[PDB]
Amino acid sequence: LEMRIGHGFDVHAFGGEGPIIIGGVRIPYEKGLLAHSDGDVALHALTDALLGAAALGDIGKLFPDTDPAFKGADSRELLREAWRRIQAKGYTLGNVDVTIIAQAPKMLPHIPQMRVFIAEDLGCHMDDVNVKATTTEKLGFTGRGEGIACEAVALLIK
Amino acid sequence: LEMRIGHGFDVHAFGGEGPIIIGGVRIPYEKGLLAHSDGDVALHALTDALLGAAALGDIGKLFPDTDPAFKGADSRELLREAWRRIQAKGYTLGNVDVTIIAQAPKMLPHIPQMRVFIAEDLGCHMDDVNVKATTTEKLGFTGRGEGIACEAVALLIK
Amino acid sequence: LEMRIGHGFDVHAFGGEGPIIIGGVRIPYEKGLLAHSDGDVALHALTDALLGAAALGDIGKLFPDTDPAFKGADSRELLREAWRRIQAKGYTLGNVDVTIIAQAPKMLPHIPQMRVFIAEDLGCHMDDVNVKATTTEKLGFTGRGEGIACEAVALLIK
Ligand SMILES: Nc1ccn([C@H]2O[C@@H](CO)[C@@H](OP(=O)(O)O)[C@H]2O)c(=O)n1
Ligand SMILES: Nc1ccn([C@H]2O[C@@H](CO)[C@@H](OP(=O)(O)O)[C@H]2O)c(=O)n1
Ligand SMILES: Nc1ccn([C@H]2O[C@@H](CO)[C@@H](OP(=O)(O)O)[C@H]2O)c(=O)n1
Ligand SMILES: CC(C)=CCC/C(C)=C/COP(=O)(O)OP(=O)(O)O
Ligand SMILES: [Zn+2]
Ligand SMILES: [Zn+2]
Ligand SMILES: [Zn+2]
Repeated sequence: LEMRIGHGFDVHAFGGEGPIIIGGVRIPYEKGLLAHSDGDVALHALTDALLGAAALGDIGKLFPDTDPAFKGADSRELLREAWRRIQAKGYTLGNVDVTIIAQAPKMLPHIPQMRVFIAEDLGCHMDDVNVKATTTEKLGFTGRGEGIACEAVALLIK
Repeated sequence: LEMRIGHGFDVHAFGGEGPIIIGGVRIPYEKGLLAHSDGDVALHALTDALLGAAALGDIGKLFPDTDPAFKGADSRELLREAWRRIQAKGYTLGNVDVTIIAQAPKMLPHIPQMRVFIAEDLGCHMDDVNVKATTTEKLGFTGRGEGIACEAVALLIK
Repeated sequence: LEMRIGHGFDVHAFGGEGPIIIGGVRIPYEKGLLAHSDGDVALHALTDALLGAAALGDIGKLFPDTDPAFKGADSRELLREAWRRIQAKGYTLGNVDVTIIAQAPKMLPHIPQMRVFIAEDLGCHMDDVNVKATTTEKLGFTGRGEGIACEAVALLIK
């Protein structure tokens, strides 16, 4: 039983009309998120943590914004595809932990649904998916309501 | 032997008269920390990493600022209580690592005491508790002396 | 088989003439990095994650900027020395994951070389070293091109 750790981080700036997509869930908000994809900060960061633990780089090394086969995809498709490739290397899920960093909107009413999505997408028990949120007390780009950041850690078994 | 990873993050803005409480230790400083609790950034982040690894959410899902049974509590009481509940689910401590991010005050004279507190609170060997500090070279809200951030990772055994 | 987790974080401000050193690799850029050492943000953060997992503190607790035996050293020497001391306590490498946070320069052409360096320095398979990069979408000190941050997680075996 060999175990492997992975870390992920992601940021998107606010812009345009709401809602926003975080952890798969459509959340109502005054602004939306500027992004090439659906801008799901929490799922990008989670994917990068998963891929990192499998030493497969990051999303931008598997699915280039520029090209070729994976354009106009929502972050759940990318998560599920990354997870196929991680399973292809003979890994199974240990567990994942996600930390959303945003002044607003309010995340925790939506966390149960984020966990349902992630557990479906990775085909695991909800009990192995943890998601949490925090503000930076009106400090920083995130606290000035300029954008949202997220951190993810993942553990994989072989 | 199943192992589980957890991550935590926390920020508090400076305000009011010093001292500040970081990792349990009262540290002298020109300003204090604005917070509902004692504002112990390092212990919040550690608790969230612990709870996250046990898939129990975060502090704000166990001990709502709003309510009900756990108001006006210092961060060590919250840490110790979270640790009871994590033990209640049959987990024991692997180890924890804490990273304080602050331009000032100077953290490392206080780290040995922070480790004594944390090891007591979690009833473990000092050898499983690591705490470190870093500045952001006068960059960012943290570098402009606006506040303090902290990151924690935790590993739990079952 | 006991396993241990570690986290690291590091920031350096831009200044002076390029190039910059990130993960051992000399990368061309309009500015350089202000630092006492070579300013290799990615290797500092990795070292701190490694040392943290071994409960040995951080670089600034093993190799004080002030003093005594380890001045004017490039970050690879420090990484290799920290790794001797971690091996001295009977640890072997699980794996490491690195996340560079910079608006520019562009990191991923250089990641393969960063992995060659790190794998050499820790005497491990490339397959246990993962490095990735992300921007913060022009947000924050990092997005305003003021500096570069990095995050590292490490896992150690005993
Ligand atoms: N300094 C930097 C900053 C970011 N990047 C990124 O290039 C992108 C790949 O198209 C990005 O992937 P990402 O969109 O964050 O999934 C990261 O690899 C990079 O390569 N160098
Ligand atoms: N966008 C956000 C940002 C922060 N939060 C927080 O609500 C708080 C619960 O009272 C907070 O918990 P915390 O005070 O960080 O322990 C986190 O869950 C949240 O729910 N949504
Ligand atoms: N509030 C803070 C912020 C940073 N520090 C740092 O002191 C330095 C040791 O010379 C630093 O180590 P570093 O240069 O980040 O490897 C960290 O321990 C500290 O001790 N207290
Ligand atoms: C790992 C960390 C620190 C996560 C939190 C992200 C955050 C709030 C950064 C602060 O923004 P900034 O310092 O990059 O920009 P500014 O100087 O405008 O506050
Ligand atoms: Zn993204
Ligand atoms: Zn707090
Ligand atoms: Zn440094």
